[PDB]
Amino acid sequence: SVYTYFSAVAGQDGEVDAEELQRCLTQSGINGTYSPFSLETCRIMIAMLDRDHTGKMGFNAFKELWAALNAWKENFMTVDQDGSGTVEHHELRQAIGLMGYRLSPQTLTTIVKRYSKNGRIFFDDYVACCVKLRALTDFFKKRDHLQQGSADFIYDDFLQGTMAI
Amino acid sequence: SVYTYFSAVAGQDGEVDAEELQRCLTQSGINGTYSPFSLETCRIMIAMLDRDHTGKMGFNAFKELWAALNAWKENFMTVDGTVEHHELRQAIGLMGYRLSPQTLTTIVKRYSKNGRIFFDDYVACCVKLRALTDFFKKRDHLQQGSADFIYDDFLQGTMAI
Repeated sequence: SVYTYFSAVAGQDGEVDAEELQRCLTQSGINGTYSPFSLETCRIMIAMLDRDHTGKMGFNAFKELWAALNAWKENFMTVDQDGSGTVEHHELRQAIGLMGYRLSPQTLTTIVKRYSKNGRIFFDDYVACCVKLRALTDFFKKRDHLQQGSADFIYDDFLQGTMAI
Repeated sequence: SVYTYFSAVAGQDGEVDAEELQRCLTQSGINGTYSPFSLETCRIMIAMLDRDHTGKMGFNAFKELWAALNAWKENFMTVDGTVEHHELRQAIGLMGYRLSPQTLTTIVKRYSKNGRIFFDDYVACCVKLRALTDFFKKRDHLQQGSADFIYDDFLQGTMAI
């Protein structure tokens, strides 16, 4: 019943903005026993799939988001050794590697320190991390024309993309 | 009594993490009638002044933040709980940012709700614009308005902010 939750909050244009996406996801109960999603997290979700640069999301893109969310949640449940509903530093760093990222120790530490609350990473931040990593990497890859692991950005292009995400 | 609010929530290390900063600012009343700052906004505030990379902020940095916050708040209260699309663009330009029409629209579209911008979002925008520009400026050695980023460095800076 993915469509039921989506259509219940979509605007007359048949799309959801971040606030409506938050409402849709919350009503769907996809987070299960974990924390519900925050508006910021949903804003990053919109950015991740915002190919039209509109701040909105149609159902086809939502379907893609839904499947990705299903996947990241499973990964969370997998690395969440204990039940708790929150993961420890080591488990987050592990999850990131599990998703295919090869980040330096310093970078992983930066990510951990931004989200850590009493040494734990809550579900909303875990997902925000997954979505933001993907969106920033997609954005970066498009400017890495020679496929070298480097990119040269013009200020206005850099600011547009990073402010959006 | 800025220090009073700060020290009331600061940790054993004399610094505040994002959650403590959120509490500090709320208890300080800087928010007034407007809606309190979100955890995300406070996280960007820390990132903006996180020179030693710890995800925490000491009082000296907080003093700088407090001054900036008060200034952006005045603009919000005197450049008009929300503002409109036309006014946000205005504020961005006034802060010295000369961006393209598309870039300004993209920024406005991320926060816009029913055509309005809430106080928390207005400030988040101000803080993020400053953090990102500082980060970018540091890689623009020739000051050409362009900057190289090695993937890992790019991710570290943008995930922190």
